[PDB]
Amino acid sequence: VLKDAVHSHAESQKVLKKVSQELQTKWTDWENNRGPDYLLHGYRVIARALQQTYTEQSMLIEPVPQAVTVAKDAVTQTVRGAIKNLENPKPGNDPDGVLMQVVISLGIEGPTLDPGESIQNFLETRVSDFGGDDSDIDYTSDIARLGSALDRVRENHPNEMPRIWIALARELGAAVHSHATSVRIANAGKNHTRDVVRMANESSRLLQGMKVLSVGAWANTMTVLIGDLFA
Repeated sequence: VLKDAVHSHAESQKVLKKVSQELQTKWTDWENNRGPDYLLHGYRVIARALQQTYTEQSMLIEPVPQAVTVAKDAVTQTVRGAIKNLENPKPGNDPDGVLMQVVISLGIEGPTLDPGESIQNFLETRVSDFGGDDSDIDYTSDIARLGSALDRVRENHPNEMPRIWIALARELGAAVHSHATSVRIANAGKNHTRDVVRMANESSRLLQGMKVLSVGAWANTMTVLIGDLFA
């Protein structure tokens, strides 16, 4: 390589760990001290990232196999399950957000995953990440249906994946907005929209920089933020 780029890669590795640590210290201070505003800034960042995959994947769109229609049906079914688990649980269960946390991770991170990792492996990894291995609900059939439908499309015709990301991102973005207003109204008298907007802009510029530097590092930091949302 150029000597020059090899030196810049090391400098980038150092900047990357500094930004990750600064993000997590900012978020721990904000969650600790700024209460509900922290959660609302979280939803704002998540909504922005979903809008990002919505627009970028919309740019990529240039007969369409049945596997695509099956994948679209699997994402609506699974997102429905995620929201039901979170906001209208069965009699005898408590609200559970991990399925929502994993499908949001998929909407945000899925388009930039390495081809070598299957969607099914991604989903299982993030169920583990969000503490879902010790839970009350079985996510097995939900994540199975999503993972198999999406991996069928990703193996047979990856160039068709945008149609799925688009539909996933759009629906999730709407669900986030609806849910954010519920949290916001629940905290009437304590909301500071100026601080939410500022916090969301700081977080987003640091996360976007991190994403250009290392998509896996960005995805792990995003996992931390998403873990604080959806109860």
